[PDB]
Amino acid sequence: HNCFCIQEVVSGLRQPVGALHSGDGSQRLFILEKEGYVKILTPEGEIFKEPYLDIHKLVQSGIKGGDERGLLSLAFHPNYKKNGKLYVSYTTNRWAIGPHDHILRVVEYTVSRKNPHQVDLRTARVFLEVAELHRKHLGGQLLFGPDGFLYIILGDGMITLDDMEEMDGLSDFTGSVLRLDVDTDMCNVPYSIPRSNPHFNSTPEVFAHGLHDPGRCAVDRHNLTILCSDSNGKNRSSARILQIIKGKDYESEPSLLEFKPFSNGPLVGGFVYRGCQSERLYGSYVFGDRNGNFLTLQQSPVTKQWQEKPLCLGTSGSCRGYFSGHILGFGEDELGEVYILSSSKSMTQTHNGKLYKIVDPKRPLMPEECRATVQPAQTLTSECSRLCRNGYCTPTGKCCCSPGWEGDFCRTAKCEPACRHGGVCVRPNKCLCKKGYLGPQCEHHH
Ligand SMILES: [Zn+2]
Repeated sequence: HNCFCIQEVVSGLRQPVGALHSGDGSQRLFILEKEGYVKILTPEGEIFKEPYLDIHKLVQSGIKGGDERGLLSLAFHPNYKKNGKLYVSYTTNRWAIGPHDHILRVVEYTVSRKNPHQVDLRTARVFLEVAELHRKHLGGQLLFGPDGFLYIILGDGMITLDDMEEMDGLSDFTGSVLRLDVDTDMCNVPYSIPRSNPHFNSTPEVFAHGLHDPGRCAVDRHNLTILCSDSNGKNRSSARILQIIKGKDYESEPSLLEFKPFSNGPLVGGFVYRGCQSERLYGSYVFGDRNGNFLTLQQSPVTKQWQEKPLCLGTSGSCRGYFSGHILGFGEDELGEVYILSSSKSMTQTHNGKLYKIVDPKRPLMPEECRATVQPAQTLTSECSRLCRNGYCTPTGKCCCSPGWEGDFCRTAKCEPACRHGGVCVRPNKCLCKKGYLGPQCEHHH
């Protein structure tokens, strides 16, 4: 037979959202939970008791179901092994600059210099705040293409022309793919915009628009290709594709080409398999729906049209043709193997979300070629991590100072009118005076 195969990896999770890897050599797997947790799965199969990221108080994670309001996406820096930088997109509640139900946030975190299995929450750097009016069509998928730019895939938000021209506390960002350069040396702006962006100068972060209700978009690293499903509310069910070509400066927007290859209604999303266990699946675009029907989008090299071809599941040994509940998201190994994350109203009430791995029974679990050696995660050691006083330290390694600090790593304090009579500037605008010199700058004696 030619079916694939699913295997239970982990259970007892709370509403899983997705899972990814650190890219750091430790084959850690970080799994997202909707209430606002990122847990670590060890390559040997242990869930660490302490979460990697516990941010549940900051995130307004909606109850309902169909309610989309939780933690949305995580992305690791291509040089996290050096700089230890995360990017999280989540939904939060105090905004007073316009109308909202909530605001979709994009924040940068950094691992604890002391614990490689936990980030310290004090490192939060808000990158983007996107005012949202509705509790659907949110999106928020984060990803790094090659050349190292960060992509954010924001949905419709169900944002309509009425509310756009009604109030101004509304964002330009919804329904768009945004591409950013996090590798800034600037300290005035949290992120730089690459010169190869369309609207790089225009009187900007928007790389493409048109998106409505996208699932998890498939990402081909090969130039980059991102391919999205889209629900469009109750209006068909289409695929939209973005390709960037090979090193080209944009001044007008690339087309977000639409086509309609789907038939089995709404889809959760897809992935590009670049794993190792399955030879045949290599380089395939896979999309699954809520109930676990899988497809393949394949492109004719001749008549560049897209075609869907069903994939079957089937049991072979304890690796089974089915899984429990409904698919909520997808996952990937550092080795590139792919997972589905499931739950149900029955297994939500009990905290029983599952991680399931997809398997090719036609191949061995460890083909000779797929052998890799685990490189256990280490504590940050980079220059900026150890020296940069307080105030954020950018992914490039440049150390940005908080008000009233100066120097390469912000070690020297600033005294606006300088200290006198041999005083020492200890904190910003604080002088440590020698005995018998009083006042804010030690300017007095008698
Ligand atoms: Zn106005």
